[PDB]
Amino acid sequence: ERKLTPLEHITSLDLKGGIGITEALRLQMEVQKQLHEQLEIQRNLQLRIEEQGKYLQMMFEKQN
Amino acid sequence: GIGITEALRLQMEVQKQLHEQLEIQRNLQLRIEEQGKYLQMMFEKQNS
Amino acid sequence: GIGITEALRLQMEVQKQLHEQLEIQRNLQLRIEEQGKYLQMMFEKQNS
Amino acid sequence: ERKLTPLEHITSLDLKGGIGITEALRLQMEVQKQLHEQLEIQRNLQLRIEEQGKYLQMMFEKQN
Ligand SMILES: [Mg+2]
Ligand SMILES: [Mg+2]
Repeated sequence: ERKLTPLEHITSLDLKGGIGITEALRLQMEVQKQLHEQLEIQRNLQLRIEEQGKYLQMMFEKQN
Repeated sequence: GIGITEALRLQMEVQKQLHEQLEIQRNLQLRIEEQGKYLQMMFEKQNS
Repeated sequence: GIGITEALRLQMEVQKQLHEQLEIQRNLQLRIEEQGKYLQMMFEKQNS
Repeated sequence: ERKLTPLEHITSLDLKGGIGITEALRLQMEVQKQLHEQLEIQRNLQLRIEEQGKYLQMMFEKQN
């Protein structure tokens, strides 16, 4: 729901003034920061999932 | 190993981090769309 | 460098791969929930 | 919309038969395969985003 700011929203009026390219580059930094963040959550997820795996496997073998 | 309690905490944390990626991915997708129409407006300028 | 055409293709590919993560993340989240209630049923057995 | 199969859906009747743990471990393999897939798309996304970045920056400097 975090909607675009005017600095992020590329309008036709922005193009008639020649700032569409700079607004597109602004989006580039933000997008690429949000890939890094969502990548960092990936590594965290993969680490939290991996320890549930150890816990569940350690109990499966308690039955055995 | 880890307790049953710690196992539920990891469980609660995993669910919220999934919800967090969903929200980040919705934001990131909204911004990819803007670059989409910019490229299109510059492409559609290129044809005409 | 890359053409304007290749730039639009990367654009179209990025949007679909985002849509694909959304669908994978919805599947993965549904399965995390099942482990959630299993742990809870085993936890709620542990109290009683 | 890819809903759980009965092999994936852990019921109370599964617990009364002692197969909840194995179904939970089945979920573990699938979840962890889907983290790897969503991680692989991350790397692909980060690489496709990075080349739009080069293209947009190379045009910003053409104006200059
Ligand atoms: Mg604007
Ligand atoms: Mg079942």
